[PDB]
Amino acid sequence: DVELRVALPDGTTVTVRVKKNSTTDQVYQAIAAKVGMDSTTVNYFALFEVISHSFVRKLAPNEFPHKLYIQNYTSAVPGTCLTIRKWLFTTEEEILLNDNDLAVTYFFHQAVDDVKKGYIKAEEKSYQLQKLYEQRKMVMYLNMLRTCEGYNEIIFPHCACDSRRKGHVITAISITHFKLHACTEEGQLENQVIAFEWDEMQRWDTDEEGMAFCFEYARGEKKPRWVKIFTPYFNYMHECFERVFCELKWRKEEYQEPQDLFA
Repeated sequence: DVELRVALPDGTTVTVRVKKNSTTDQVYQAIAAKVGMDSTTVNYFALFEVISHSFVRKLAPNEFPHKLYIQNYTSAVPGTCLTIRKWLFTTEEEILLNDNDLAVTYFFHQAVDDVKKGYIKAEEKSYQLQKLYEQRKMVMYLNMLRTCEGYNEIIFPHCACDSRRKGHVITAISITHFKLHACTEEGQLENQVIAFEWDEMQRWDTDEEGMAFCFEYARGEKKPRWVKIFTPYFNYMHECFERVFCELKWRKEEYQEPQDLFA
């Protein structure tokens, strides 16, 4: 048995004892039980690894959280490199949890932090959000922030792309689109953005050897094209695609027979 520490959205840390070779899902479930999640909330959060002050990476199911915890332990210092964050692209489903105290509290504290890191641009509504924040009117704060650009959008660090000769791309993933932002090889934005609709996606895959996430898209009646994004986080990006399409299909599900044409 070994100790593991994991940061929570409210800034507190939880300690759990796990088997050394526990996988992501086993560790996540142990944390969820300890913090009091139930069947109504456990599926909206996940384990992430803090990569930088501006990026966290979702652990894939075959990873071992203790291996990562101890690898970064000295670098992590007082804090840990493991953290629980929301895993949800469909903001509409988030609103339906506004009567769930644990969900609201976690969503709230993460949102406050995501505004401070510039992920969510709240400048237009800053005055009312500050008033709601100071009154700890969490639901009202979240309902307003949910209208702001960047809410529930995952931004990846800049990286090379086989479909741009010179320069990098910054990948931005939300339930509404998959976006690529042009930037320089040193991360400097170049004021150009391409948006892909999710229903334009045909196939996607990883290339472990080539360190790439790959997707095939087709706009209108044109032939499909593959794009390679040379991100170190290709497994995470792949899991974002899987999650988005999972959430889109769940939404559809929530809202002579066709199964035999012949009588």
